[PDB]
Amino acid sequence: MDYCNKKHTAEEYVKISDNNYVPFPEAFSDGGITWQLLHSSPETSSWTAIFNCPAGSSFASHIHAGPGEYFLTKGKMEVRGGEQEGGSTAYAPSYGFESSGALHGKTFFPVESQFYMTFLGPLNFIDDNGKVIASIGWAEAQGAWLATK
Amino acid sequence: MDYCNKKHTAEEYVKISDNNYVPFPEAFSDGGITWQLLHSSPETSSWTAIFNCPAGSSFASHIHAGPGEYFLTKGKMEVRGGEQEGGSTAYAPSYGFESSGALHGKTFFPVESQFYMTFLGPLNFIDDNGKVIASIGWAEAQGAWLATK
Amino acid sequence: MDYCNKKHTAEEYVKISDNNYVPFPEAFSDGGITWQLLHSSPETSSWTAIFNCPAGSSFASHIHAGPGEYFLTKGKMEVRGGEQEGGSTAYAPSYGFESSGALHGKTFFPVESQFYMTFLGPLNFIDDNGKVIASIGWAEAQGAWLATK
Amino acid sequence: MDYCNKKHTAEEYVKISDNNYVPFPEAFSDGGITWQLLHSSPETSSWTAIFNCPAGSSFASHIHAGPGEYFLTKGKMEVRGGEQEGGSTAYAPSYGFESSGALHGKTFFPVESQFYMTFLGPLNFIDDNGKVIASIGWAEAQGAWLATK
Ligand SMILES: [Zn+2]
Ligand SMILES: [Zn+2]
Ligand SMILES: [Zn+2]
Ligand SMILES: [Zn+2]
Repeated sequence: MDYCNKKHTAEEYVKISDNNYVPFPEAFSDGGITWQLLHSSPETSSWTAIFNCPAGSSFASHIHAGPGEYFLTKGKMEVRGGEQEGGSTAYAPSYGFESSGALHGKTFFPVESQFYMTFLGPLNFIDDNGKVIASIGWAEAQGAWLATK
Repeated sequence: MDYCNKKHTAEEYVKISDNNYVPFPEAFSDGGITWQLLHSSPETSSWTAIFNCPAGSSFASHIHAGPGEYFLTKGKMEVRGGEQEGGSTAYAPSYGFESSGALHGKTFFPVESQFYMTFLGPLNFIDDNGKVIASIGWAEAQGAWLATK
Repeated sequence: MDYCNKKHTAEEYVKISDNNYVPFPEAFSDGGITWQLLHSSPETSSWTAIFNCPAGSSFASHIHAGPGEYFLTKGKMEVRGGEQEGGSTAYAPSYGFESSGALHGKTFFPVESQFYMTFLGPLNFIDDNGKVIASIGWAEAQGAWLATK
Repeated sequence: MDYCNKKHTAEEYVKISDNNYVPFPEAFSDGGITWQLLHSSPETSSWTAIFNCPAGSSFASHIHAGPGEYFLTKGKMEVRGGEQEGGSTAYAPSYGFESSGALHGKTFFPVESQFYMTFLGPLNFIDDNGKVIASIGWAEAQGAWLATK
């Protein structure tokens, strides 16, 4: 009924160890992709993670509901079809801004790579007809991360 | 490629006139709900709108992907089942913060009401088996607004 | 050093009573402006409030660090100098989007007014030479609110 | 005035080359810190950059108006005084969430390092008494970047 007093949000520190990477859900990827969830902002709805991708691996088709920013630290990544199809081809080290609405039918890694990314909102994985089969946000990502970890 | 130079985003002013309220899609509501899209932030993925709701009207079942804030200027609104079912019943004038993940089965207006609201991210409308039949973000809302208007 | 588990953020409901409006700080306004702080998002850094402005009142000079959106429910408001000086003159009911960087030397109310507003980030109040004398965000706003009521 | 139509925000790709690192302003750091601005969101108020910091270098005293997230790819970094003073001592590779209100009196790099970071809102640099002497956001950061091209 009344204004809710708030306290300063706690700062966080997460050491990234090779030992903590786990298999990324097979339902949403191809190839032995592994990852780590690094942070969730339940109030903002943003989340951050890091990924290791083998040569020839990819992610299932999805649309970004909000802006996402990536930092490719190792390898090469083809987004939105790669440069050969009007999209972008990233070489490490590099950065990218993938806006709200960005369609990623098959983000592909031709070489063993690694990339860090922050997402605002969910990733809507779609079927061959463009219908949403699953809306994956911080909560769904955290559920999967802890279910495997 | 290279860093993209940016300029100051333009400020906006929108007069709210009775003449511009249009019928809200029948697929996602019941009763003669009318509305007006006021602003869309394509970079942030946030959007803002105002609604006029007849007595007995409601919205179809949906989940808030991100935080949303409402200012009920007139009437009464039963959110998350209303006070009688553990949720809240807003009485004008009042404010509300509905967080990311909030499930709104049938937001109901017992009396003729009006409310202003800002949304971060999309509203995922679901069927009786939990499946997301439509992810409505700034882009989808603008499309429905301009198509009807 | 490890990932921090998060839980769904709590929803909020705030009844706005005429009895809870208190005097806005005299150092940052002129005339007899009264207000109420409605919500703070310590994680996002956004905050929301509502103001009652007497005829002839105004706010001290400031720059918006981030985007702010207002809903003028009563009266008239001159922002950025008003229409007569390249800015905007708002008439109730109306909406407005004031972007990051917006300079508000003396937001003025020629007539008794009222407006609701959401802010992302702080408002940097500046002196006549443009030097920042106070950066007011959700924390500073909550501090002033709890100290007066 | 009426609703302003919007279109999908353009995706971006930026190659991080050593050709682009330039000296960071000496008025806000000590040591030979170099950097690259990667992205500015004028609508959202967020911005992103990457820094190369020599052993013994540091940043001038500041407070984060909003949340910031970093990825330390090389070296070591002491934040909020280091674990020695109730803060954190980050070792590459590691991640950190520095919330709104975070006080960074003298972020220090004992060894040659590198870190990528996203900021929401400005960094308020303060004098010895705690007075804001400079509010640096995307616009101020872009100005410094373009100037020292
Ligand atoms: Zn994607
Ligand atoms: Zn809802
Ligand atoms: Zn202002
Ligand atoms: Zn800092």
